[PDB]
Amino acid sequence: GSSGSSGAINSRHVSAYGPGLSHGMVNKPATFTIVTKDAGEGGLSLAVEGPSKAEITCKDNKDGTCTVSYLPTAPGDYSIIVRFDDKHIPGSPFTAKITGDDSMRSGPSSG
Repeated sequence: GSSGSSGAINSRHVSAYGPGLSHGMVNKPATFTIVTKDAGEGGLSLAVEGPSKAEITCKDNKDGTCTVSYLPTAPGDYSIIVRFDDKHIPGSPFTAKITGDDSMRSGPSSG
């Protein structure tokens, strides 16, 4: 290279950005984008720890990113744990705010 000297110690980093990360609502798949264009296929992990277990999907953009969507069951602050090669990323777990409220209801009229 020409007077490069651009081999810093920590360069490969991953950050999440999206609506599902900032906040969300019950019974709604929180969709967000994960910056993995630099990280590159490695040992990325995905987990959510909140007031309820919410499944997490994984998509292959085969371009330079990773799409994920989690469907919560209860309102509250969800913790999206995202580790990369046994190393927590700078921003995770991402505390996502989820709103929502349930209530009981009747059915029949005259039995």
